[PDB]
Amino acid sequence: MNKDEAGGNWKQFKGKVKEQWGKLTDDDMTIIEGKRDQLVGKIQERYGYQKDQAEKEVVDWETRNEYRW
Repeated sequence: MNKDEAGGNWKQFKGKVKEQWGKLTDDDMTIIEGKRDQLVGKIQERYGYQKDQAEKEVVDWETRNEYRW
């Protein structure tokens, strides 16, 4: 499946991530959008976590939603 549009449904995950994490801002959000890697980076940027911890939270939140593609 091709990458879905970042319009409308994006407002959902923008909010969703900002509930689960929250440290990330709307600018951080738009860089992520649906990239697993980008969220990993953002977690390591906004909080300053390690890759281990960042992907730990990413995978968890991922499986909760899974609307990544």
